[PDB]
Amino acid sequence: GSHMVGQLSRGAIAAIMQKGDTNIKPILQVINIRPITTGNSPPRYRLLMSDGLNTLSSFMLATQLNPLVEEEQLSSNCVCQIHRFIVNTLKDGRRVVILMELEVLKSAEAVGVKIGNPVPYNE
Ligand SMILES: O=C(O)c1sc2cc(-n3c(S)nnc3-c3ccc(F)cc3)ccc2c1Cl
Ligand SMILES: O=C(O)c1sc2cc(-n3c(S)nnc3-c3ccc(F)cc3)ccc2c1Cl
Ligand SMILES: O=C(O)c1sc2cc(-n3c(S)nnc3-c3ccc(F)cc3)ccc2c1Cl
Ligand SMILES: O=C(O)c1sc2cc(-n3c(S)nnc3-c3ccc(F)cc3)ccc2c1Cl
Ligand SMILES: O=C(O)c1sc2cc(-n3c(S)nnc3-c3ccc(F)cc3)ccc2c1Cl
Repeated sequence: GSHMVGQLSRGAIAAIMQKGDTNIKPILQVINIRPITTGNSPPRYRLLMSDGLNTLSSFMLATQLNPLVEEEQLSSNCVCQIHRFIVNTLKDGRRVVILMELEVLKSAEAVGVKIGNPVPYNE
């Protein structure tokens, strides 16, 4: 429907990264998904997600959610509710938001476009 940016939890990315809020169940859009280099361990997917205001490229799917990408079209443009996530910090100090449970509210094909004009979140 109209006001597509109203579909997304504007400000949730800043809340996750600055406040470390994990109680929220924000609605985000997938902008892109790609594998990372994992050698002889399970494939792992990194996501560029949008909350309508910001994009952030430091999301990863928990391994348990891999089938959503492999089989069920979790893909660019879909709109998802994040039901459970955590944030982990790597040795270099960068943070990764690991999506543990998520629900696709609208398929990529039902949305079809990057909603709004989100800009990259800076650290
Ligand atoms: O394929 C490649 O050669 C590389 S080198 C490479 C280096 C990083 N990287 C960054 S940034 N900061 N620290 C590291 C790093 C990663 C793994 C490691 F043990 C040591 C250091 C991250 C990914 C990556 C990849 Cl992928
Ligand atoms: O400074 C750089 O350019 C490089 S090149 C470079 C290459 C590696 N590296 C080698 S060798 N073999 N596997 C890896 C590796 C890359 C990414 C990763 F997740 C784990 C391991 C690890 C760190 C690194 C860094 Cl740091
Ligand atoms: O977004 C990120 O986390 C990273 S980590 C990261 C690490 C590298 N990197 C380093 S250091 N040394 N070699 C590489 C490298 C990794 C993969 C590749 F095919 C070619 C080169 C290059 C880009 C990049 C990016 Cl981009
Ligand atoms: O293959 C690749 O493109 C990459 S990029 C890449 C980046 C990292 N890395 C380091 S160090 N510190 N934070 C991260 C990082 C990992 C996933 C992510 F969402 C954001 C950041 C570790 C491995 C890796 C690999 Cl492997
Ligand atoms: O700095 C560190 O402690 C770590 S942890 C770490 C983990 C990975 N890695 C591989 S393989 N498969 N999935 C991941 C992974 C990366 C980031 C993350 F959130 C969770 C998992 C790749 C590089 C790296 C580095 Cl570099």
